[PDB]
Amino acid sequence: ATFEIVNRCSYTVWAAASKGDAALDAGGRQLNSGESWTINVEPGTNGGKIWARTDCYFDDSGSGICKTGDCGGLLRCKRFGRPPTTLAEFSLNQYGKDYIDISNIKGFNVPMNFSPTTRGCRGVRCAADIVGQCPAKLKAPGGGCNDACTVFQTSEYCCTTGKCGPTEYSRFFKRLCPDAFSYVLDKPTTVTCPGSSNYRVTFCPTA
Repeated sequence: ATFEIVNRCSYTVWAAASKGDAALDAGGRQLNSGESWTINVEPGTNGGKIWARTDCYFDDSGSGICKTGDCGGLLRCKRFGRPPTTLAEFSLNQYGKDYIDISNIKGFNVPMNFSPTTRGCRGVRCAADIVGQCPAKLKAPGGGCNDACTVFQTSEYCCTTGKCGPTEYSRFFKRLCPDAFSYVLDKPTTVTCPGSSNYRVTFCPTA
């Protein structure tokens, strides 16, 4: 499948693409304001993510740090990123269908539109000023709005027993972005698309 990754933000981001235990395509790349990156993700990829990273520094090796979404210090991500990260999530060619969502389960750093570029389904968006509106106890000094699990490490926010409900902190995310996962048992906002559809991830879709 092809994913086009567009930075419409006024600031540079370093895009990242991983399935947890490896890189998708080149794994990451700098995207300047307006600049785009074309990746190929293997059919059948299950549990893939794409995200933006902010305020990064990388040496000539491709080693360094990011204030949000840092993936073990590497330009070319092999692993998931450090919260806070807004997440484009997907599983492709799962019994004939592709499944996509946006999630705030791991917090929010950048607004995002995750749209199929082929027919048969609809896109999702999380485009609110979540960082501007972020409750004080979830503000990430590095930048961004951490979710509550990251911050408090409770069974309730982390859904460690598989039994949790919504919380004041999850409802904040949900009110700013009803089309994105706010906590693990949230009513699913997943999008069933055709198998082998194609996609565009846009950072800062409105601005």
